[PDB]
Amino acid sequence: KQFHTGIEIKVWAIACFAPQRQCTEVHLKSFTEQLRKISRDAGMPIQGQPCFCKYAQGADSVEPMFRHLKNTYAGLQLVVVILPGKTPVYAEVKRVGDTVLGMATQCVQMKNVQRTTPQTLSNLCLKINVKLGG
Ligand SMILES: O=c1ccn([C@@H]2O[C@H](COP(=O)(O)O)[C@@H](O)[C@H]2O)c(=O)[nH]1
Repeated sequence: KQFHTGIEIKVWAIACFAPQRQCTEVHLKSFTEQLRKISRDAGMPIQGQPCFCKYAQGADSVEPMFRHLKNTYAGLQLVVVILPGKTPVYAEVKRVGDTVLGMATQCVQMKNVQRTTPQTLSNLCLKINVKLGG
């Protein structure tokens, strides 16, 4: 679809369902910095500092975390969810976000957080732009 302008993501969270030992704090901080820069350059800036960044394990952790997020951060615009490959966590994120709490979520594969490329970062910005676009 067409690129939407006017989007600024100031309040957003990271929920990392990938094991910390596989996707470390520095991996998260590097990915976020690369994402800040390209999103800024595209004219859909995502602020460098997420309001919340925590590790979680298993689909059952999704609902309590997301309720917590909605209850705590006014103006929350997006939860970026890091997934370790194929996982029932994805269906739960979408059940809770899309059907229960009305929370926009964008999933991303752990491997693309461990090592970024301009193309995969671009893929992500484009997915986010569609979601927060209309
Ligand atoms: O079990 C799953 C399901 C999907 N994804 C990822 O979720 C993304 C899209 O999420 P979303 O745009 O629906 O938020 C993808 O890039 C896809 O690979 C995973 O890592 N594991």
